[PDB]
Amino acid sequence: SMNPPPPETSNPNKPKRQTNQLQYLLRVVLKTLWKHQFAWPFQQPVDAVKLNLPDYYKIIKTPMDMGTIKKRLENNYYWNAQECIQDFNTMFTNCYIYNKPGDDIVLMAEALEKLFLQKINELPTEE
Ligand SMILES: CC(=O)Nc1cccc(-c2ccc3c(c2)[C@H](NC(=O)OC(C)C)C[C@H](C)N3C(C)=O)c1
Repeated sequence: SMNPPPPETSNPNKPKRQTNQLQYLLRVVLKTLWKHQFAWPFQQPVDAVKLNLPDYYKIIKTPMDMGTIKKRLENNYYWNAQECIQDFNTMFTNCYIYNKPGDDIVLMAEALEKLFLQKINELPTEE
C-alpha cells in the first residue's frame, strides 16, 4: 500500500484573512509545540510506507500533522482559528486511535497536548 497524498495546504478559491488568533496560533502555539523535544514524529504526515504500517491508513481517514498545520497557517488556509484548533485536535485523536494507551508515542503526544491546551487557554481576543 502507498501513502495517501498529504492534506491540502493552499487553496486560492477560499477567501483569506489575517487575524489576531491566527497569528497567535502560528507564532505561539505552533512555534512552541514545534520546538518541543517530542515534536518530531508530528512534524510531517505519518509515512506508513517507511514505517511499514499497512494498517495505519486503513483506520486513520482524517490524517493531520503539524507540518500540514504550519503550511496551512503560512498559506492563510484557515479563516477561523477554530479550524486550525480542530486540526491539532485531529492530530492528537489520530495518535490515540492507532496507538495503544500508555505506549511511547502516546505519552509523547499527551505531553504535547498538555502544552497545546495551555496555549489555547491564552488565545487573544477576537475582532
Ligand atoms: C527511530 C524512529 O522511530 N524513527 C521515525 C522516523 C520518522 C517518523 C517516526 C514516527 C512517526 C509517526 C509515528 C511513529 C513514528 C510511531 N512509532 C514510533 O516508534 O514512535 C516513536 C517516536 C516512539 C508510530 C505512529 C504511527 N506514529 C504516530 C505519530 O502516531 C519514527
